[PDB]
Amino acid sequence: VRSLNSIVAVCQNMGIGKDGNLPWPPLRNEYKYFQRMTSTSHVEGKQNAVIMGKKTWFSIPEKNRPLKDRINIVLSRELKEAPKGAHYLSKSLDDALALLDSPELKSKVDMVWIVGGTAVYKAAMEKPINHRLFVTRILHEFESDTFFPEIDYKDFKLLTEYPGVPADIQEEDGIQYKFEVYQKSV
Ligand SMILES: NC(=S)c1ccc[n+]([C@@H]2O[C@H](COP(=O)([O-])OP(=O)(O)OC[C@H]3O[C@@H](n4cnc5c(N)ncnc54)[C@H](OP(=O)(O)O)[C@@H]3O)[C@@H](O)[C@H]2O)c1
Ligand SMILES: C[C@H](O)[C@H](O)C1=Nc2c(nc(N)[nH]c2=O)NC1
Ligand SMILES: [Ca+2]
Repeated sequence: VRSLNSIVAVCQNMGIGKDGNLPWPPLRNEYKYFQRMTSTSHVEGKQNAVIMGKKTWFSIPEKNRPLKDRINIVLSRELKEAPKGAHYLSKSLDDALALLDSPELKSKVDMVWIVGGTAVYKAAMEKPINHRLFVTRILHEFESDTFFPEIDYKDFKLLTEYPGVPADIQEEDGIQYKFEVYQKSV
């Protein structure tokens, strides 16, 4: 595939989850951002693909599965078949990448988004391919049991601006956050 996109929300301690959920209570606007970025294809007749770990998949309320308007691919070394509602199951990122290139998919897919968790982000980060990381930095700390892997600031250059991404510090529910885009060129 040409390039990857990863999206995540992190707090000050780099936590991304706690007890099978997000460490903070609901933020409406941040959520809509994720929906908008992951769902928006720039080609008619094509849809985006989202890739995610098993834990992540099960974290989404069942009635909300699969994420509407995207091809959901779950990764698992243990499952035998895609969980009820997922489009495809893959045993590794590589496998997932190959499937995407498959003829049946290739023409059906616009963008590939990596939606975590940890191991998923890590794996994608290490692929020597063009990659854009969309980070929402929540400017507070919350107790977390799961964390975002360390990004190589030598590879991933923070962009100072990106089309459609608000620049300023945002606030909602008394919480401040900022959007940042990092880009790796291969
Ligand atoms: N802040 C944001 S935006 C965000 C985004 C995603 C998740 N979360 C949170 O983080 C937690 C879920 O994340 P996590 O890191 O614990 O779990 P996940 O990555 O979602 O799930 C882990 C499992 O997925 C499979 N897997 C993961 N990476 C794999 C790979 N490269 N190849 C094959 N299978 C792989 C394995 O399943 P098997 O054991 O079956 O092999 C592994 O046990 C929840 O609290 C969720 O809310 C937060
Ligand atoms: C995909 C699943 O809902 C998951 O927890 C994710 N949540 C978010 C995300 N990305 C952002 N920006 N915000 C979220 O709430 N990526 C993944
Ligand atoms: Ca396991």
